[PDB]
Amino acid sequence: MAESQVERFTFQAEINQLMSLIINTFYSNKEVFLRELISNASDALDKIRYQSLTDASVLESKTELEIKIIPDKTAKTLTLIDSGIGMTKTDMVKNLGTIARSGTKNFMEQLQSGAADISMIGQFGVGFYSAYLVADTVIVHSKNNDDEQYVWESSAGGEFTIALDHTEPLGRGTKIVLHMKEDQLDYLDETKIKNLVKKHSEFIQYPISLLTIKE
Ligand SMILES: Nc1ncnc2c1ncn2[C@@H]1O[C@H](COP(=O)(O)OP(=O)(O)O)[C@@H](O)[C@H]1O
Ligand SMILES: [Mg+2]
Repeated sequence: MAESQVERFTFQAEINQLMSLIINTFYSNKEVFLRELISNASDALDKIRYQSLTDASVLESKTELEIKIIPDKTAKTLTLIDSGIGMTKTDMVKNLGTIARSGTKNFMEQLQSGAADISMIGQFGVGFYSAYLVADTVIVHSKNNDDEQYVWESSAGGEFTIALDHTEPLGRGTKIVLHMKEDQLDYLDETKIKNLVKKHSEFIQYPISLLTIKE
């Protein structure tokens, strides 16, 4: 018998509204989700890299600074792994849903007005939630040097959970798993995802490994 303590949290009200808007509205082009995933990974990698300039020991948990992308058609998942800074449990609580972001309301208003489209979500400090354009459930595993490995999970509906993660140790960094919506499984096609990764990684200064899994 396995035992696990799970803590349940409620999304900040405006973040809840945004997630509802992202999930319950048709958007023609949803490619932004991948740009946001890679962007976040690159930012996380920059953070640990600059920390290592002033403190070399911070890299001992995992020497390589890299991104891995794994489309898994059988599992119906897209996974992105980075060896960036990672998030502590409290980092996840704060950054992944409970704290208000000042861009949230203004983004929603601009979406409704036509002043902004969904592709601009990253400019408003809420890029993470673009994952729900293509995924029903998002799982975020993370390991920061300061904490144990934790896993954040949400299928929206106003709540998320966080628990200690006893799955494969990351060493350091973040593994985000998108459980893809049936109508968005095209994003797992080998050539399509290859192309999109190349397109959305032109300025990314870390190696990217694209691993196509077949069963
Ligand atoms: N791969 C990751 N590694 C570390 N932290 C992350 C990662 N992805 C997201 N985060 C955290 O979640 C926050 C929200 O990301 P996002 O909504 O894209 O806003 P922004 O990138 O503008 O900060 C980030 O600022 C970061 O603190
Ligand atoms: Mg971001």
